Amino acid sequence: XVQLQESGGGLVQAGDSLKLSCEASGDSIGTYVIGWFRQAPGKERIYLATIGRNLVGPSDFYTRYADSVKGRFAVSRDNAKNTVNLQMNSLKPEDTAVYYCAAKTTTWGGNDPNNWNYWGQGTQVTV
Ligand SMILES: Nc1nc(N)nc(Nc2cc(S(=O)(=O)O)cc3cc(S(=O)(=O)O)c(/N=N/c4ccccc4S(=O)(=O)O)c(O)c23)n1
Repeated sequence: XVQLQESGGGLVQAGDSLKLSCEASGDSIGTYVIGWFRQAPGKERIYLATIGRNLVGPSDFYTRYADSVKGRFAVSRDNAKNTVNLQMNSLKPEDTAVYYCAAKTTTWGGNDPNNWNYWGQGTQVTV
């Protein structure tokens, strides 16, 4: 079990970038696959990206992005600081929503929010 907390959100100007952070407590974030989601008022949480626990090469961790943000958002992992980040670029009014980070240990089902075990409270992002 791990507790997650997002930070770095808030009012942002369209065209600019924003770096969101997800900090873990109670356990090592390195033991969990971390995912990012976003939710518009009244809608469901939609999958954004995944960063795996392990590598796919000498330096890179496994990563995956929804087509909606592939190439525009970048997920990264900093286990030493028990944190995982999400660099969001060229933000626009369409990106306004509460962003969440979640965790699980499985290697499948990232798209469905119901497959994730723990969630942060979320951070509002307004552009
Ligand atoms: N090293 C390695 N090599 C290959 N081929 N694949 C992996 N996959 C993976 C390794 C690890 S890890 O812990 O070692 O880092 C985590 C993973 C987490 C998820 S997710 O469901 O949470 O998004 C995942 N989903 N994929 C998909 C989900 C939906 C559609 C397509 C994929 S795909 O397999 O990438 O193509 C993985 O495959 C993972 N890892």
